[PDB]
Amino acid sequence: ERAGPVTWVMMIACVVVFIAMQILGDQEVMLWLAWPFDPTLKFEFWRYFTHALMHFSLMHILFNLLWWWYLGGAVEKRLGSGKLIVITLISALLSGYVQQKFSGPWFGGLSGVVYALMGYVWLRGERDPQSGIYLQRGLIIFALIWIVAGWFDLFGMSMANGAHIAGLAVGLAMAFVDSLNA
Repeated sequence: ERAGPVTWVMMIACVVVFIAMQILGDQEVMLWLAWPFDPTLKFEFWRYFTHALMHFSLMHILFNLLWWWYLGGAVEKRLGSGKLIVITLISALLSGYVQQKFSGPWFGGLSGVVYALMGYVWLRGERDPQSGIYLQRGLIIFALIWIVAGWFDLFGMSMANGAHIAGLAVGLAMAFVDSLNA
């Protein structure tokens, strides 16, 4: 096993941040890490990304990170640190954007990024079994469970349905596009 530098740094950062929220409280951390919520904040460019790092319960961070380790970890080892970095930044900003759009700047978590990873590992598997990357049958099922729980608000997973589809779309676009090049 052992998980690559992008996979690892991101887990650490989500933990460190979650601790900061436990210590200072949520709003205090949000105040610093959330999508710009006043015009005077629009040029603080980390906030278009760092909403991805804040989680609001033990379950949210636990499941986000399990998925991230398993999928982000697979993507990194098989297909490179750069691929994982690019899926993450695009899916982070686009789901950030749609969330923001429909329901305001108060939100957080890696749930958008995880949906992009699920769609990406799945569609790559189907279109190019040859690259080393597929979502196992069993796991497809547990991905679906995790998705359904989110979609029907069975576990409060910070982001709306509109933002997770944005995440998914990015994973599919990029899988789509990668399976064209091979």
